[PDB]
Amino acid sequence: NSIQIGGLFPRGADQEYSAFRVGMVQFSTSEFRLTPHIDNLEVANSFAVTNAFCSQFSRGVYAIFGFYDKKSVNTITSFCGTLHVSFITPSFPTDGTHPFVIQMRPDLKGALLSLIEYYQWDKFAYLYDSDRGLSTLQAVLDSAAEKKWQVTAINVGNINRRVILDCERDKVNDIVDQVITIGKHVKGYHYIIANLGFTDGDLLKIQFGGANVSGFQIVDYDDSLVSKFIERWSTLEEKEYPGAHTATIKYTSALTYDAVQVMTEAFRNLRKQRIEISRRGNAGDCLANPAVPWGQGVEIERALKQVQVEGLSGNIKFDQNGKRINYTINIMELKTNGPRKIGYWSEVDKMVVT
Amino acid sequence: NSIQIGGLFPRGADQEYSAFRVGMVQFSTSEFRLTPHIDNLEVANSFAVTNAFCSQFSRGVYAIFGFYDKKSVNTITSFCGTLHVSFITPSFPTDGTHPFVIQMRPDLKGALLSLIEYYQWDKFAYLYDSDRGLSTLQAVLDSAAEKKWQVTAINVGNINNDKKDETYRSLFQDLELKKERRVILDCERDKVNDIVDQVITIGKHVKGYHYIIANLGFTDGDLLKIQFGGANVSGFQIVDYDDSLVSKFIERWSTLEEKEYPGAHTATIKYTSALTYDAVQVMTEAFRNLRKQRIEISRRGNAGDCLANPAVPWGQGVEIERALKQVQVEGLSGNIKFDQNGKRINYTINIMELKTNGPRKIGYWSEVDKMVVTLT
Ligand SMILES: *[C@@H]1O[C@H](CO)[C@@H](O[C@@H]2O[C@H](CO)[C@@H](O[C@@H]3O[C@H](CO)[C@@H](O)[C@H](O)[C@@H]3O)[C@H](O)[C@H]2NC(C)=O)[C@H](O)[C@H]1NC(C)=O
Ligand SMILES: *[C@@H]1O[C@H](CO)[C@@H](O)[C@H](O)[C@H]1NC(C)=O
Repeated sequence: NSIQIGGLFPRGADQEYSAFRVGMVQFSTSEFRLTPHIDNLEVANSFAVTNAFCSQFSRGVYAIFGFYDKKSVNTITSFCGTLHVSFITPSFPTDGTHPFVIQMRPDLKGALLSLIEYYQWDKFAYLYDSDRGLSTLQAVLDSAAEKKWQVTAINVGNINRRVILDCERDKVNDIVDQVITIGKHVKGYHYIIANLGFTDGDLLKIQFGGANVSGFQIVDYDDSLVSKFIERWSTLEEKEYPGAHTATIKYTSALTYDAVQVMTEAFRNLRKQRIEISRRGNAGDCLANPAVPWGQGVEIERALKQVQVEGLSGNIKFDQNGKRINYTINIMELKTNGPRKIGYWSEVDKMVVT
Repeated sequence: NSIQIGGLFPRGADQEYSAFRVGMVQFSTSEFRLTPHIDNLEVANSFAVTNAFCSQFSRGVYAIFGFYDKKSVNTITSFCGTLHVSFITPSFPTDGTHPFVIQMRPDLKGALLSLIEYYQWDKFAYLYDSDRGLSTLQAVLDSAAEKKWQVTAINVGNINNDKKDETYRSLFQDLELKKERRVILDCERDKVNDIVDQVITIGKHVKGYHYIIANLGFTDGDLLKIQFGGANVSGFQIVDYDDSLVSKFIERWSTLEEKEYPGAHTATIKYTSALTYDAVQVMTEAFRNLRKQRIEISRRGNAGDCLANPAVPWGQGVEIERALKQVQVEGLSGNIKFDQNGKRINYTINIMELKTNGPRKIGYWSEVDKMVVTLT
């Protein structure tokens, strides 16, 4: 039979939607068909997000794949928790209690703290914006006081030589451009770029003026799964799949493809347990208070969190709060030849060289 | 005539509701009154906040008075901006700009930064609560490089959490190992003594500490030097009990029966309750001149109308928004005036210290000048 799911995409997230579509084809099975209902909206607009969520809810969707941002994350978490509708997302993870949110993106805070320690930094700047949450800010401040670090933590998000940049890609360019412009000790700087897409396109087109640059990567192109994927992705018709026909894939797009794998696996597992996922009967007003307890929702959430598969972002496994666990983050440096992996980080071993 | 308004109150805002009711009596006249419809909600729950806001929208109110927190502020700003219904609030003011929001609460960050400079601090602990918000901490961290401040930031919002032992370890390392004696407390006003009590059991030579209470209600709770272990204590106050307007209010408020008016029968009023009373004055002054629309029937609201009904035409809603922002009155929180984004301007924050005889005003911070001025 067909299983209804929702898709909540930001306007302009073209590559991610192409990755979603490619995943829908790749992970298709004879057992059931995933029938997606797509909405494109401004995810920063909580009213619009509410409208889209309610639309999906009323179509009886069994799960929603989508994105949020700092302004709408609370709408998503509260509506998911209230209605027992699972939201699977490549957006920034959160540390709070968020039943019914499955976060495809691994937490970077631990790898970042381990890297600062690996380079033996004790004095540095953390230049950040709030677009990916403030948990990383809090974690840096916590560790600073513990290890006697002197940290200069500046919010660059509202603006009209060891440096961590945890900000929008546009701002990285502006900041580095400024350092090279000043012309003082340009090569003596060391930037750590606090995101999971070191080699994703744009970042390494920046002229760093010979400074040291380090970062992180969750998609390992040496992986058999990934190289095989890229072999096909790199030859797709860009007209048909905007953002495709590239040698690399943004990590958010890779997580979107992986999310389709996770959803498919969850529904396969529910089918194996004879848990009904065919079609919801009558869904009342979305904004009914109190909300009606939808029973299947709890099992669907459990099944999504129970999934274990290997994808483009490596080993995928979740804890009871929908957070990635048992993952690995590759630590990268920009060498004179190009970006190179210098080691990796996992929960159990922290940072391991080579 | 009468104008219908919404009132959205969090659980535990008992005194604020009493102040709202007292305001409705004070500012009503035989010629004009507000007719409120009160909903009581979990402000931390965005789904519940959405339901409440939308039900008021459905009923057809001129404005909604209410509260939000860190988790629900985006619901309020997005809904009032989309539906074009004005929301007037004593909650923490938002860092950015958002139409259809009237912020009764003056910004605190400016006065706090100025007070740190005034005392010539160069090193201090900043005890914050992440569930409360980090905007003020961020302002302090942003200024720390330029001002040469060594800040040790500790989330005491985790003092009872799973991060509890981590929180105590942090307090211990700063107070015992690093001998920190300057402490900023950025927290709920009624949590000050609980946090201080913990600090006192952890630190040493506590009589020598200097706390700044980063909150607009310095005297909202008991201030007993003995409770502070003999330390210096500084803070901020927007309700000035020397003001005739305020002392007259308190003369009346102090005899209201406490069962009937929870939180009243006191010699002080919480700054949030004062702002709630002032909000009734602002709405009254804004609305008394607006068009007397044809007397219609008021009916229970349906939250689903947020999706079923169109937004209030912008040209209609903006007239109410502008009327609110144009109000200039004196209230319990002093001079009330708004900029084009609904932020308080031209306000004054009193700077207080706990002295021998009790809390005393030692100076003030005006929004126009943005420095601490010392009083004789
Ligand atoms: C949880 O995480 C770890 C990755 O840290 C996964 O364990 C690893 O699994 C891979 C297979 O995907 C192992 O690599 C293989 O090793 C053998 C011999 O050691 C080699 O000849 C093969 O060609 C291949 O490279 C890796 O050794 C292993 N690592 C550890 C530390 O055990 C595990 O599968 C993940 N489990 C789940 C449920 O996600
Ligand atoms: C009131 O605010 C306006 C700015 O909008 C300014 O010109 C004036 O100085 C302020 N008045 C007082 C008394 O501070």
